[PDB]
Amino acid sequence: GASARLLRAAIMGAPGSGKGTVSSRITKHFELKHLSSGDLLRDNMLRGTEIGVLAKTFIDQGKLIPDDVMTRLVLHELKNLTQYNWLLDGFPRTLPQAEALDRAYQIDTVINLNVPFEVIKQRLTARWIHPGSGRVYNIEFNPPKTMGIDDLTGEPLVQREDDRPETVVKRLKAYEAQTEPVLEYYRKKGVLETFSGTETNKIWPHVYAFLQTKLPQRSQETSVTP
Ligand SMILES: Nc1ncnc2c1ncn2[C@@H]1O[C@H](COP(=O)(O)O)[C@@H](O)[C@H]1O
Repeated sequence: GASARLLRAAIMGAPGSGKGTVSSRITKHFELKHLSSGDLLRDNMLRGTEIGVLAKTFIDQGKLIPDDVMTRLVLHELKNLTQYNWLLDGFPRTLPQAEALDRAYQIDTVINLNVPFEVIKQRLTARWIHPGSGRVYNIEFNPPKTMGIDDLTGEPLVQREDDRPETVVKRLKAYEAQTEPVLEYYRKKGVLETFSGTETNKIWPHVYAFLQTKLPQRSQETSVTP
C-alpha cells in the first residue's frame, strides 16, 4: 500500500507504564504488524521448542534471555514481515539487541512512554488476593472496604511476592538500568520520540496524533457508531 513508505517502529516503556494498552490501541487504529518478543517466547514455550525450554529457565529466574538468542529469534521473524509496517514491542531491550537490529534494518521511530516512578510503582503493587475464594482486589479499581481484609468473610488478603513493593522496586531499577543505554542510543540517532504522562488516556491522543502523520489508519471500523 504505502510502497517505499513502510514504518519500522519500536515501542518502549517500563512494566506498568501503559505500554500494553497503547500498543493495543495502535494496532486497533493503524494497519501494522505488532511483534512482541514476550509473545514469541510464550509461543515457543507453549510449543515446547528448545528455545522454549531455555527461555522458561530464565524467565522463571526473572532474567533476560541472552542477547544472541533473542536477536536470532526476532530477526528470523522480521524476515517474514518486510512487506508490512511493524511495531516491535519488548525488543530491543538491551544495547547489544539495539546495535544488532541496526545492522539488519533501519528503525525509523522509537516511541518511549515516560511515566513517573511512583505511578508505575502504585500500579504494580495494587493487587491483593483472598486465597480461599480467588477474589482479587486492586487498590486502584476495587479496593476492599477494610485494607488487607476480604469484604465478604473478614479474612486476610495476601499479595504475591512479585507484587510486593521491594520486589517491584527492584524490577524497575533493573529495567531502567537495562534500557537507559538503549534510549540514549536512539536519542543520538534522533529517532526517539518520548511521550510523558501519568495517565494512559492523556498520553494516547499524542501518540495517536504522532503516528497519524506516519501511517495508514486501518480502513474504517468505526465501532462506536456514536
Ligand atoms: N528483548 C528481550 N530480551 C531478553 N529477554 C526478553 C526480551 N523480551 C522479552 N524477554 C523476557 O521475557 C520476560 C517477559 O517479557 P515482557 O513481556 O516484555 O515482560 C522478560 O523478563 C525477559 O525474561
